[PDB]
Amino acid sequence: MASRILLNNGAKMPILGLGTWKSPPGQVTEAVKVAIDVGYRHIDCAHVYQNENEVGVAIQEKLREQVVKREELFIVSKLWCTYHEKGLVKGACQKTLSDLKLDYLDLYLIHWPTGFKPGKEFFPLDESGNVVPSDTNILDTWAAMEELVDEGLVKAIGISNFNHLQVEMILNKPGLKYKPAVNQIECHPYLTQEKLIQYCQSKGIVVTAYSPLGSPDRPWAKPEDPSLLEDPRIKAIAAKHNKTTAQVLIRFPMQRNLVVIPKSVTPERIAENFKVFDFELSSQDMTTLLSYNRNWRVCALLSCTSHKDYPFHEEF
Ligand SMILES: NC(=O)c1ccc[n+]([C@@H]2O[C@H](COP(=O)([O-])OP(=O)(O)OC[C@H]3O[C@@H](n4cnc5c(N)ncnc54)[C@H](OP(=O)(O)O)[C@@H]3O)[C@@H](O)[C@H]2O)c1
Ligand SMILES: Oc1c(F)c(F)c(-c2c(F)c(F)c(O)c(F)c2F)c(F)c1F
Repeated sequence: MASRILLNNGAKMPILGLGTWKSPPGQVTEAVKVAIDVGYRHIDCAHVYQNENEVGVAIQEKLREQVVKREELFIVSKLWCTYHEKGLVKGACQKTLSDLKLDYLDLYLIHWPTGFKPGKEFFPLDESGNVVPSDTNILDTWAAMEELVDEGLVKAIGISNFNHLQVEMILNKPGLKYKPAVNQIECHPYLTQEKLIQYCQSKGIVVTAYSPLGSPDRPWAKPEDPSLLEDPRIKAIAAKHNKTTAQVLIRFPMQRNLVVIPKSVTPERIAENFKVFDFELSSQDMTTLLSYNRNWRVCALLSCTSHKDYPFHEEF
């Protein structure tokens, strides 16, 4: 299979990208340099990750070195929840562009459907500990995203962590100018997401799978939690194919016509994770991996369950 997928804006998006959540700022510049050196052309970023300046240093060096041309890169970032107000969207995008040292993004996502009160804190709290919401309608945020396309700041816009009803609300927006190109959601063998993926794909929205390895480094992990990388059944499929378990976990979404964004700052793993274009899982393998679904959501954003647009009360 082909290394890029066609988006509904006419651009091609690499199906493998490098994740950067929790990539330490003192390690991420070299991680991105290594990634570009071994062939990655898609980097998944976000303002809330607090490391865009350092990601940008790597991108700029590789452009300067002429290792890659800007048109060959596919750089993604995301609008944080405290910038859903229509008048804040452009400045948020511009700050990301400034930090990444770019003059456009390939794709800019609404990071979550939940808007929060603007201010310095990424999770503004009331005195009782609840996140303080914004009253900005997500449709107004969407119009502000559309303006970014029309001003040349971004080539494509999309969404992340939207449930199917929330996707539908965007698709049904009165006067919709640009459809979302992508919905970026958690997806792996323990949270296979059939219903949401089918819905999005049926509407021409490309799905990006995040936490494809189950985010073993997540801060809220418990020692007894299920572990994809240690699942002997997945290890066995990997062994059959002479690949690593991580390589199977990355190839799996690729064969579902998804984009996938494994994170690493370890040079040998960055390289390992890219070596996924030289084998094929059988249909039986694919169905077997799908059968491991748990409905086990690792990124549930539990602090925000009191939000009216909190996405995970709905079945899908
Ligand atoms: N839109 C959203 O709300 C959202 C939510 C979650 C994630 N994301 C995006 O998706 C990306 C990926 O998800 P994630 O970071 O949660 O988790 P992940 O990619 O599932 O797992 C990352 C972890 O796996 C380790 N690892 C990477 N490759 C490995 C390999 N070949 N063998 C063994 N261990 C390996 C990494 O360690 P080292 O780095 O130490 O090598 C790190 O601890 C994020 O970085 C972010 O860009 C977006
Ligand atoms: O892109 C991310 C994000 F916006 C998050 F909120 C989270 C996240 C978080 F910051 C949290 F604090 C959580 O409790 C949680 F479940 C999350 F998914 C995350 F892991 C991401 F990778």
